[PDB]
Amino acid sequence: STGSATTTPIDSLDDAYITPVQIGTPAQTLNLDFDTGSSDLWVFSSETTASEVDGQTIYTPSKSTTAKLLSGATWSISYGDGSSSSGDVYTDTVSVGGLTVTGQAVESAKKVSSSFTEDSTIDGLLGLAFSTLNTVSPTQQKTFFDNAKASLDSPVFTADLGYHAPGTYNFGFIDTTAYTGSITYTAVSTKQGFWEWTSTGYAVGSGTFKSTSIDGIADTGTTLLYLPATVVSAYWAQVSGAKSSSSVGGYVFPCSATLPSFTFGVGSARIVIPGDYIDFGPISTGSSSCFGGIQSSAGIGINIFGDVALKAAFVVFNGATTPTLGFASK
Ligand SMILES: CN(C)c1cccc(C(=O)NN)c1
Repeated sequence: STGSATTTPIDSLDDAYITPVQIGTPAQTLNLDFDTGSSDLWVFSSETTASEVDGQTIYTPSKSTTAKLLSGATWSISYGDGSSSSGDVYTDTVSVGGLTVTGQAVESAKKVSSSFTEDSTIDGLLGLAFSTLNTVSPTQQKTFFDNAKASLDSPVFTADLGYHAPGTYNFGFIDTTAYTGSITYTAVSTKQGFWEWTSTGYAVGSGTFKSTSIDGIADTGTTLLYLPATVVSAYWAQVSGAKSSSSVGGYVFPCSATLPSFTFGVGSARIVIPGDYIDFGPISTGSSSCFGGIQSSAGIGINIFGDVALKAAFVVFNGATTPTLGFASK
């Protein structure tokens, strides 16, 4: 089997992407944030505290003839941005882009933190990291990908995120029309439960490539590119007036600037992030100070190849017995 679903930016800045997902019988379609940096499929639901729901579409398990309470199971998760959610668990039928999994754990939120409530466009998350990170207790549950894998034509999914435009998540096949040149594959460590890999270095604008190992994670659920302070300083030093602002919470730059590109290495290959991808707009409405899309990972403990980086590439998440990651230009 295979599946193919379009993923759409939630706003003009590409802060996140939503992908429609069918849950239950008859189908209830919710727009989920596909997150390669976590491993829980959770949804706003009929069980979510009413004051914490503001415009989201909810899953109502009592209206699904295939929903079954997973007795005794609870979940609770907190993300890198400080947000969180928790609740209980059903199994139900879940389909993405024509690919169907029966008996998928659908984690029903009883509580969500304010940032979830405040974002009406995201109805929940669909985790695509390794199932070892799944938070369901006392019996850990498998991701949608993990459940689907054996049925897939090839044990892979791909992320093709758009810049200010829709893109695609495919399951079970590599669309050879969706990228240019060849796909360069690189080793993955699953030790921390992430799609963790080592970039071979970077360049700023038309500058020379610096060969240096940068360990980080491919994380579709993180907006920005978070890299070591040395690398980030080298980037922003090429932008007149750019500075790190502790009050704002990162590098800012004059909105009048034209940003340089940023290149990262994948083996001997190179992925170029155009300068415009690194512009996250005014820090507050009407400001002439703009927020940068490349930020330091120093306060995080891990480097994160988030959407800013990933949307410059066609990315293969290879879930074969020894997982790997592939990157192509597009
Ligand atoms: C340390 N934490 C929780 C962490 C680290 C790195 C990534 C994430 C995540 O949720 N990504 N979508 C979370």
